[PDB]
Amino acid sequence: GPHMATGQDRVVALVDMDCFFVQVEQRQNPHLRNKPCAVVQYKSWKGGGIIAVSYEARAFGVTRSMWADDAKKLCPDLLLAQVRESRGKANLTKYREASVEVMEIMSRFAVIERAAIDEAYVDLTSAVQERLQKLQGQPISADLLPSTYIEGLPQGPEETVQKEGMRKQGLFQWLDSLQIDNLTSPDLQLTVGAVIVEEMRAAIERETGFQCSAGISHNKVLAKLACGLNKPNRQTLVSHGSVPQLFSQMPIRKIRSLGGKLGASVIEILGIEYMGELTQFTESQLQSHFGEKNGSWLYAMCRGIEHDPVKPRQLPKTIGCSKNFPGKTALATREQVQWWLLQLAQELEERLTKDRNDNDRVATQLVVSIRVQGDKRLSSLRRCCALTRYDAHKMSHDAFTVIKNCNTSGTEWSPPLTMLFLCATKFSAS
DNA sequence: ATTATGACGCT
DNA sequence: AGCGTCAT
Ligand SMILES: Nc1ncnc2c1ncn2[C@H]1C[C@H](O)[C@@H](COP(=O)(O)NP(=O)(O)OP(=O)(O)O)O1
Ligand SMILES: [Mg+2]
Ligand SMILES: [Mg+2]
Repeated sequence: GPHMATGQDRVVALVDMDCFFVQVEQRQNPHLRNKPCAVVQYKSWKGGGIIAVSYEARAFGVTRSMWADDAKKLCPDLLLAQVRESRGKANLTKYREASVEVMEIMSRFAVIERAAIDEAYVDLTSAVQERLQKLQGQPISADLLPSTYIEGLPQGPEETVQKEGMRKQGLFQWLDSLQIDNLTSPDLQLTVGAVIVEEMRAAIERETGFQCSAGISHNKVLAKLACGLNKPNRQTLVSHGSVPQLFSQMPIRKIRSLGGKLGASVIEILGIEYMGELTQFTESQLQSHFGEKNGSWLYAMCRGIEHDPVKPRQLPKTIGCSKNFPGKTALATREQVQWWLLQLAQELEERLTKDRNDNDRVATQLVVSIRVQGDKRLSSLRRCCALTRYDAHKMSHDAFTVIKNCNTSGTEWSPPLTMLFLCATKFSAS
């Protein structure tokens, strides 16, 4: 009753750039715009690996982690842009710089947490407060929300047959039910959050050309879930009240962090399918199956409640370079291993020097990760050393020193290496 | 031969 | 410190 928290204390958004690498290439090459298009890295093996897909191409069944030669089977007129290759490896600088463009625009509106190169959470609570003070009493026009969907609406009682008519009918029902006079209203606060996110997305598109989708809700998990409900180039508001119906048919694997082994164990141990079915277990039961942390998180989350804060962090925490050496390309000699460590270290030094100049910080730890042929784990081995100088030869030599005992016997390297990974971590101000 | 990255938890 | 998990 009057003491049960409802998780309605914040307004949180998740902004996702639509098929981001594709949009970057389409801005650069207008011939790719409004066409079935994909971004591919490498070329020789099966036409290269597709890593990003325009929505026009997705309509043909093209997906990420598909060989370009196969995608061309589904979509013969598919257009391709290739990731830049530098020092024998993919070089993602263009997309990192485009991401900075977008994140810097977002940070004018509110505090952002950079979740991925194409994804940021937005803590809007303060901004909504301020905007509500700017409009105390003024109702919110549907015109301020021209790309917003209200999840769960319309509901109940002929233009209902087109998606935009559905969208506007749901929005109308929502706005007609609002109570503009109450400044503490969670639904009103979400609505103003959505107004601000429309403004943010307009500014991103005006100033970069890039479109995005967004979710607006009371916490990061719901905002992330909401963002995916209406894509591309749209945004979705998930209210607290929408959660019981939304979760009642929502596969557990769709909630962030439950798409892997933990979600699978939840399904198998509890014998359920949908997020809402979790409400019928006590907090102690969930803790007994999944641990104290996971159980408390599940108990609250299936009720729409989550407390993970939007961390104020615009910049990545790590700067890493890695390359897989699959199949017959696996590294089998000492010279090979050392040459590729050098290539990785040279890209790393370039990026680290640029980072130190841009962001007034220096990395202090170098993490060296490798995978050995036959091992299915992402990393077979991780070892750290001190990162004391932004010097590619020193960094590559140090990484070799740290990994070289993994070699059984040689000039020869066995077992062959299928992955090398250098990561600069543990930044401090400079 | 479903990349090249990121973020983060457990012990 | 080193390994495991989750994500596109
Ligand atoms: N596994 C991977 N390999 C390469 N690039 C990747 C990647 N995962 C993400 N990216 C980068 C490169 C891609 O630009 C993007 C793909 O990740 P989403 O954000 O999950 N999906 P998208 O942006 O394509 O569209 P939308 O979310 O609107 O549906 O992020
Ligand atoms: Mg995206
Ligand atoms: Mg994304």
